[PDB]
Amino acid sequence: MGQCSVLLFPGQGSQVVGMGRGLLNYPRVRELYAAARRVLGYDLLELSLHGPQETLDRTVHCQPAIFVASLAAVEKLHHLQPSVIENCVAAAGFSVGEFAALVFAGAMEFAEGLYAVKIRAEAMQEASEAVPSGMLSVLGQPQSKFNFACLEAREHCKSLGIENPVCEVSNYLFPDCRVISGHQEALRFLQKNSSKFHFRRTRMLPVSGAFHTRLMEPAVEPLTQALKAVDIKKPLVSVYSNVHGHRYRHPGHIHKLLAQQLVSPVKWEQTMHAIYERKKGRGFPQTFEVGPGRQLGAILKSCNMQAWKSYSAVDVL
Repeated sequence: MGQCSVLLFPGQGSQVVGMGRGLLNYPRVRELYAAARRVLGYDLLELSLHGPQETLDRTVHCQPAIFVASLAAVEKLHHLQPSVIENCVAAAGFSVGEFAALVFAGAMEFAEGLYAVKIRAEAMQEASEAVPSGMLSVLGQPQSKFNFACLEAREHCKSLGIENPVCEVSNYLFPDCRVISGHQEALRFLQKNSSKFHFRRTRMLPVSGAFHTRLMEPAVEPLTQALKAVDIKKPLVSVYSNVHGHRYRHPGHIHKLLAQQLVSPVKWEQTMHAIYERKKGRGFPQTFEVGPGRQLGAILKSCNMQAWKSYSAVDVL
């Protein structure tokens, strides 16, 4: 009998050349990609299916590519397991994934959401060009001194002549695992001094800029203006925001939260903690990752092994 479901929507990082191929045969998918091509001015499907790889990975292209593939993945799931969509009690999206989750939930229309994503993506790209910045994934432990580490890294950057250096947590992924983002020199400093701050392991991410930090401030006004053209409605299923790991409430607040999301850390670990709380004696929901990759499943496993037992991904390849 019916189990409640949670849908998780991936973000930048999850795209891959070939994404979409395993969706095209499902009703309504080709129509989504046609509608995307209208909003975007270029053939998103073609870039998704065939590349070039480095082009698809550019923040300007991977953000809409992932948005459309995720919503297409919803169509596939609805076709194959309609009860999963009917029984959805919560949705959450990682960074750009928030837009697909809000569209899924009926808060925005597809073309509205896609326009906002296009502007978000263009603006983040332009912001990334202003100064060399990046994102470093860090595995720590209870004793990791994340804040002391960021402060030392900013202090280091000042010694190098960088004004108001940025080095701050930009994503909370899972216990003791964070992405730290900011000026490129701060991140280099962190990699070199990793064991000083009791970091277990670090990896530079293949992205153009320090997303989810104040270095994205130039993108806020363009995104804000884009969202002004959108009529955001109350989500019809609970949608948990990256900004605080709580559910969106008054829809009149959503546009402000999406603009704040751009420059604020992605509270994903917090969101996994919130979503997977169950009432007394109640069951575990089934989780579906609706979009490219299984990266959100890997993170879920690190946050909540028991919830992960009922995780599946919709294959987009």
